[PDB]
Amino acid sequence: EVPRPILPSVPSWKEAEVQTWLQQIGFSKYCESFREQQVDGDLLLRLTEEELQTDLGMKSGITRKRFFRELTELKTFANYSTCDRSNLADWLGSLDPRFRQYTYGLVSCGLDRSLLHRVSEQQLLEDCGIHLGVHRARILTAAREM
Amino acid sequence: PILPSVPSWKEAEVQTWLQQIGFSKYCESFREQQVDGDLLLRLTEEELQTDLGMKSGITRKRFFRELTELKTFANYSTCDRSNLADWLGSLDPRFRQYTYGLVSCGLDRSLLHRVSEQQLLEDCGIHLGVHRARILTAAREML
Amino acid sequence: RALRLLGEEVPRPILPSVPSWKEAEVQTWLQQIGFSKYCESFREQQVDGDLLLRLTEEELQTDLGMKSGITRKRFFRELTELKTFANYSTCDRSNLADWLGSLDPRFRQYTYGLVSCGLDRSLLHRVSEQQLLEDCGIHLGVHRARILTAAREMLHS
Amino acid sequence: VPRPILPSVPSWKEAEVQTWLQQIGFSKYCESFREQQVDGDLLLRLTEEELQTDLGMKSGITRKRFFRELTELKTFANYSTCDRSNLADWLGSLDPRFRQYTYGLVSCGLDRSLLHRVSEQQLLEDCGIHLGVHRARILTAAREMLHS
Amino acid sequence: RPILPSVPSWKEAEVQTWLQQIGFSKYCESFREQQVDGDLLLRLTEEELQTDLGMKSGITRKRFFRELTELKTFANYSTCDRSNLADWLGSLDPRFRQYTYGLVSCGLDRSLLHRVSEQQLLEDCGIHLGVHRARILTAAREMLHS
Amino acid sequence: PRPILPSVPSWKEAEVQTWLQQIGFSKYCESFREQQVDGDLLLRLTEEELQTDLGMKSGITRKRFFRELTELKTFANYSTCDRSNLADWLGSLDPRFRQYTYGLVSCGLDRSLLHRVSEQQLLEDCGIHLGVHRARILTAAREMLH
Amino acid sequence: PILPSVPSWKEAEVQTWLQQIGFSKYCESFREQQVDGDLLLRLTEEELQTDLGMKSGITRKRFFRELTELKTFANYSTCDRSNLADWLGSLDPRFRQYTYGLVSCGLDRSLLHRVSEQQLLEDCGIHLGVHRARILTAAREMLHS
Amino acid sequence: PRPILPSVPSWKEAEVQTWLQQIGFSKYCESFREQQVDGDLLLRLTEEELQTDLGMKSGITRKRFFRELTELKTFANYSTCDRSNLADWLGSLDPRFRQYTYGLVSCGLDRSLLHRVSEQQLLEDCGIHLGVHRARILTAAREM
Repeated sequence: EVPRPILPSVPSWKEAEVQTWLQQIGFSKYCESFREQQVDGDLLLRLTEEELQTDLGMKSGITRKRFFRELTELKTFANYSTCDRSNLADWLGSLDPRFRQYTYGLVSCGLDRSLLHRVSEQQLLEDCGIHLGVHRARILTAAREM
Repeated sequence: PILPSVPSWKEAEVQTWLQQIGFSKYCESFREQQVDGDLLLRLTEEELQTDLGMKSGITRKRFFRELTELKTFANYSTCDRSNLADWLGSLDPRFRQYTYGLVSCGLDRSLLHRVSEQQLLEDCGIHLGVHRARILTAAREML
Repeated sequence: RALRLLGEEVPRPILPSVPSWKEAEVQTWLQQIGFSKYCESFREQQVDGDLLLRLTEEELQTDLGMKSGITRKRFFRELTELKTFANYSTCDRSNLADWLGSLDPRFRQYTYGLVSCGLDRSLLHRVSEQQLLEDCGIHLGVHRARILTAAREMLHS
Repeated sequence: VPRPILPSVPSWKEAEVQTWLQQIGFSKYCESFREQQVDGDLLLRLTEEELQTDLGMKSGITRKRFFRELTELKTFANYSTCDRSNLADWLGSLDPRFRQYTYGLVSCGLDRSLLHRVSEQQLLEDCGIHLGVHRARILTAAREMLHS
Repeated sequence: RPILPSVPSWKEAEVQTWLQQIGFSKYCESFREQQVDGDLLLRLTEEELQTDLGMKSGITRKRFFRELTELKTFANYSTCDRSNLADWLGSLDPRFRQYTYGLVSCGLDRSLLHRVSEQQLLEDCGIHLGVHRARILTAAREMLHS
Repeated sequence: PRPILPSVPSWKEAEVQTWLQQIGFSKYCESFREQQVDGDLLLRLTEEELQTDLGMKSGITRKRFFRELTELKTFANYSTCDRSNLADWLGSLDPRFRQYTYGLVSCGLDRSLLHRVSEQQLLEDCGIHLGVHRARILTAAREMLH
Repeated sequence: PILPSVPSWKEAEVQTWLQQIGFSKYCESFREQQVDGDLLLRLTEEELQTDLGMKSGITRKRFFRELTELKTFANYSTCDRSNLADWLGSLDPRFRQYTYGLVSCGLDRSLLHRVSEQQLLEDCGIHLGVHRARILTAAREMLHS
Repeated sequence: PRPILPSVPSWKEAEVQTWLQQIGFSKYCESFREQQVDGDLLLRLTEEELQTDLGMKSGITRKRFFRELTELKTFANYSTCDRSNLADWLGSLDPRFRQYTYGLVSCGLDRSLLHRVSEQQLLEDCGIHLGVHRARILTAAREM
């Protein structure tokens, strides 16, 4: 029942592939808003609570939670090869498969394996969008060794 | 009997449970908002009031009283590989209710030692300071 | 022998098992204390013993429609009396009631607050000021300080 | 035993509160006090907030006149029913005007033996002693009290 | 040009007369309605003057306080001032006599004055000028007791 | 007879009115008249009073006003209210500081007391808003002959 | 290709650029507000939303995506005497975008060593902490004369 | 062309009006006239005054305006109000710093007093908003 394709190249997705994914996850109701707002792969991966509520018209916190549940799954299994030269995806995944979801957040700030050692807690929260403290702490700890 | 597998519940099972606990009045809201097992387990005061239309603080308290019961006697085996449920339960039967909170952040027995008070509150949704402190204490001494 | 509990003023029954009270017993108590005007609200909101013991200023004002701060103060004055003389045996295995009562009879009113957070005699030594305020609902600083002091001087070995 | 000199305000009922309001020229407020069921206990514990919002006394000046009368009543009231350790005389010995704080202290369950441990925050928040000068004097004298 | 007026004992009628003398007859009605007597007049605040007595202008309030300060400077405080703080304050600076009622209303006297803090003189006694507070405090610490 | 430095502390409403005309603020004559602004009040005028009580809504207009008032304050005769001649003391430091005379004497400061003054007092009690000015006045005050 | 001299752009060149990036809808606002190269380079979230009428946060993100590209491949020679562009670019090509922010405060290579984190954020408009930290680090390991 | 050493501190309303025309802000002439903006007020103009009192609602328009004002401040003659020639001192540090002259002299600063100035004073009293500028001015002031 998992949305197809599996292991998708979400960074390179255009509006059309975003549209298809919305259908697969049962969010067809939001296709129009996503289309109007021209959400592509890059924007989907970087979507915030605020943008989802205000710009895409998803008023319910519960609906947003359902949406982020699906987005997290997509992010966890996505192919980041185009944008992830140092393979941060595998580094994160080795710590915990669930951490792979943070790949785009890290590479979008221009982080890579070599720079990761220097990263701060604030940076992981504000710049990389890692909201769960537990996750931040684990990633921080493992980054300080390498 | 056998404990219900709430993490795997679909909308229909949530609907059934609302009827059983005398909250039929809220079936429509829960249906509209597409509340399944996962969302039911993770429900907040805020979502209950704003998104599900449960305006009364007293009614919400009654609801959480029922939800805590359900959480206490749920089967978490699908999502709880390290059996945090039994660990929590051994400390105090009432702590079993926090199983889904902990496993949803990817915690297990081995990782538990490193958790902070802030994390148990903000990430795991353990609101009572007393409960946090006891869980924290026991986690550091299993280490 | 200052036992006004045998007096006519004091609501009947004495030494009631408030934790197990249902809507009907709550209704009876409201009548006795001269709060019949609020019977309908309490009925509609389905206030039982457990909810009565846990009632907050906010719930009383917003959910039960008691707009006056003075009326709420009168209400809490009555609820404090009830809480002081209630039977907590079903929910108080370690007898925190007597521990609190030995400190000061008026501290018995905090029993349900403490047992509701899963405190017992053994755990009491570790309790913090924040916990007594936020978790147990002990609003008077004087009371918190005395309870805290006595808790730290407990023999846990 | 008909008429006492110092009134037992803690034991006053609605009717005695009503009579007192008349005597002090606040008849206009009798209905509000009746509706709100103000007895001796509630009268002694009345706050600025309750007076303005619940009793409808909108003017700060009117409230000041009211508290001027209440402070007198509190200063000369008989607290014997509720003041086992006689904190009234302790306060009075410091300054007669401080007797007005008796009910505030005994309502928190303070007594002579517990006074040494009381904090400035407690005197302000729990006992309702708003004047710093008064708090400081009470605190100072309380440091030379014997505890258990 | 009243000689030692006993303002603490003044009734409504004397306050009314005073308002007339200082050219504030416009405010007689409000003062009457609010039942301002000597005690309330001496303890009047900016807030009460604006909100309860309807003196909307800050400039008018300033004029009023200018007159009140004069009255306070020349008043007889003997009913309420057993230790004669009035003369003590006046000897320091004639302009300090105006603070008598503020101090004696809190139960202060010559013997207690030394224990007061700058915050207390502001919050409890209504001495708004820091310069005045500091001078009163300093002199209080150096005074002769019994 | 015409004095060189005007005795602004002793000015009455009529002199204030004249001054408003001279500086091109005739538009405000009515407000000043209604509010009964005399010399004392003119010297003590605040931004707030000027905006709310005198109806000068524009911050630019208020700036023009204060530009004129500062000049007046700088060259005024303070002899009635300045027994210790703080005006000349301030003037000796910098002629522009003479504008603070009424601020200092209104708190009851004089040459002998000046040594004890604090930064907070110069700001809150004396109305010296410019840090640069406060610092210079404070410094010079500490190094005075007591 | 040729790198455009965006610092010297006039309204007309800004209008052309808006067309090329698919933001023709906003041409009128940018015209009305008289946005030239200097103002384009210094545009803030606030100005974009309030003054230029770009209500959607998503749309603003799309816009800044394009502006960042422009800034990355702009010619700054008129205003960048010490060639901070190449210094930034050597660290990471993506840092070239911060050139105008730095030169607008009157920073150059020689002054860069002394710069503070607060300055990079408030004065230079470098919003990403990661970027700030890297730029700060590299600035401290320069020539200190 | 571009005016040589204009004596902006001594400008009257009429000169301010002319300058608004030259920089293409004729639209605002009326507001500036009504508000009686002269040289002294122009040099001391704030964001707040520009928005609320002069009716310049757009942040972008205000930015354009300050861009022009900065230019004017950079090339102005301050001699009437600048006895110690702080203008040339600031200019020698960096031509762009000349713009701060009126801010400094308006607080009564001069060359001799400059050494004692604090960061807070440069920001709050003198209106130097850029930290980079403050730091450089502070540094150079301590070393002369």
